[PDB]
Amino acid sequence: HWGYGKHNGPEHWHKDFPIAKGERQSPVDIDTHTAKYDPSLKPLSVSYDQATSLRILNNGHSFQVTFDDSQDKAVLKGGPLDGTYRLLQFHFHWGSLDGQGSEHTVDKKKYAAELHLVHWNTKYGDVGKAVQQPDGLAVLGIFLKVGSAKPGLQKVVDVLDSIKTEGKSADFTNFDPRGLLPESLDYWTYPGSLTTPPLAECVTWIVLKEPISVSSEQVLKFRKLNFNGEGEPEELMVDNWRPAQPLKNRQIKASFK
Ligand SMILES: NS(=O)(=O)c1ccc(O)c(NC(=O)NCCCCO)c1
Ligand SMILES: [Zn+2]
Repeated sequence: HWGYGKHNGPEHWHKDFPIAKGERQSPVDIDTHTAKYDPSLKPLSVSYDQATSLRILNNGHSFQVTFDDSQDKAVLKGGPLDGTYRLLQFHFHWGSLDGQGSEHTVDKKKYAAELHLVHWNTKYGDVGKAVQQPDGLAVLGIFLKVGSAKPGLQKVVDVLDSIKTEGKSADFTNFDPRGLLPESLDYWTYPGSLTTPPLAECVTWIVLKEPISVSSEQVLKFRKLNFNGEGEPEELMVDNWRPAQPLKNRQIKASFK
């Protein structure tokens, strides 16, 4: 099974998923001086007021919060996107130490963690069909730095002890994802891929310029999760990030000067 260890980690994934060496893989390093301001880019429209969270789950590579995506309840529109994208889930990637953990980098700088809010294009009817299309998904990526606590994250942090090991899930209703967003919605955007297998090249990436701050106690609770299932030798869930991939024939655009 793929993972993040020495023998099954990102350098091995191409053997089962040859698209890993493809033309639009993610994440990438965002060279801020080389990104081009695009004045035709529209502001992002984040409409999360009716979001309905369902469950929180340890899937063996991250933890995720899942939402009801059977109606237009929490949607992303505007920005570089055509049409309406429904929120399906969010999850995080993080490090063993505060100087690594993000997937995207900014001028080679790594953040302590990265939040991915995953949305799919409603014209394709379901996420399984959307992943087969070059414009099927939109992932909003948000960097986390360590400093002051993020109050909107605490409800997530406090339930992690109930999903310590792979396969465990818990009810997680009435969570408001608006509490995870920074003040500014300025962003970079480029066409890319899922950052975990199957590495499908279906994602419009929207990476926010402004990080959110979380406390050392909050990130320490992420690092207490386990990759392994219950009853197996304990391997802490840390460093579940893919390194930056070649930009190849792509340009990163900025919404801001
Ligand atoms: N990190 S990401 O680019 O935001 C991302 C967003 C949505 C996804 O569905 C995946 N990939 C995934 O969940 N794979 C699960 C194992 C099944 C493979 O057989 C990654
Ligand atoms: Zn992710």
